[PDB]
Amino acid sequence: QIVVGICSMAKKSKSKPMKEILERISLFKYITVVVFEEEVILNEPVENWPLCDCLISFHSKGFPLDKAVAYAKLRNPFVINDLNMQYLIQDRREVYSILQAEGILLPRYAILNRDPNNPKECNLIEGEDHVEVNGEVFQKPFVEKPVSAEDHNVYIYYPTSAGGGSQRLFRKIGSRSSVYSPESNVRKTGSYIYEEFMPTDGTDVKVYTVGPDYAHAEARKSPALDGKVERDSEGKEVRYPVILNAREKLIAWKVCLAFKQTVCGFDLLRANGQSYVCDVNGFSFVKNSMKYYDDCAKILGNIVMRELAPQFHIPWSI
Ligand SMILES: Nc1ncnc2c1ncn2[C@@H]1O[C@H](COP(=O)(O)OP(=O)(O)OP(=O)(O)O)[C@@H](O)[C@H]1O
Repeated sequence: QIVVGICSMAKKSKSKPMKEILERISLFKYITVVVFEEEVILNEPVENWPLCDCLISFHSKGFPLDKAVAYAKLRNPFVINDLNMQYLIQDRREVYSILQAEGILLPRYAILNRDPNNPKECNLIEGEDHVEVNGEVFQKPFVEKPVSAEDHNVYIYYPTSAGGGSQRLFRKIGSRSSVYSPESNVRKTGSYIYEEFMPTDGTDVKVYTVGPDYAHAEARKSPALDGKVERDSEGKEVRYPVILNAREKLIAWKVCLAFKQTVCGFDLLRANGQSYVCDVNGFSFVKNSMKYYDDCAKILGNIVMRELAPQFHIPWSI
């Protein structure tokens, strides 16, 4: 029996989509699924962690990535999502650098690094309708993102001509994903990425891959200009259908390989006849889609079998 180890925080490992997917992987004749207990992950040394032949491990808040890396180095399992890349995914500056290296379209942007050791350094000049970052001008509207990919406090600054002020985005609190603020001045402390605001039709596209050749997309209302979350007549968040075009299917292929995360998600902005990526989230499942659960589990089980059946002298064709 090939053992597939699942290593993440309990919030993730016990989520409905995870359980749905692991149920289906368990249907593979030669695969056994072992889910690492969060108490073991946090409290036990990696030498006591359960063995596996294939590891699916991913960082989220509170997760000890150093320990996951140490475990994989100790046991040498087949790794589905590369662990070292998961440090980089936490830093938006590292993300944009990789996308640029891969020739992936993204908004024009500039990084503002604020060193607390150097108070006499200034690389941002603010005007009424623009900012100058490292000498480069961004006219309003522009977007201001914390360099930490885990900090969802993204602000959008409106031009005088539209009423000024700003939209402050945040991790969804129930009925809301953003709020308007009369504040027109940018944040005075911290490091930020500034980028051009891309006009879309009011929706954001979310793409979810299972390896480079499978990508499911769906859209939702953008929190950019209105912060009210749309809900079903039943009560679920409203999603819109998306089919990726050939250029976008290629983007998905590139993002998956560049960041070395088999199961991963990223965002697309459809603007000016093109598609821009400027958020890469790593390990992500689609929720509430039985077809996705079916396909995801099949792809993952097939990947495991293809890689490992030879070692275990298990019959497996193509
Ligand atoms: N350059 C841009 N132009 C237009 N809209 C943007 C731009 N950058 C981000 N947005 C809007 O801001 C929202 C939040 O930005 P982004 O997704 O980068 O932040 P995040 O905090 O990483 O969100 P999450 O990880 O939950 O998907 C996007 O979904 C999109 O609606």
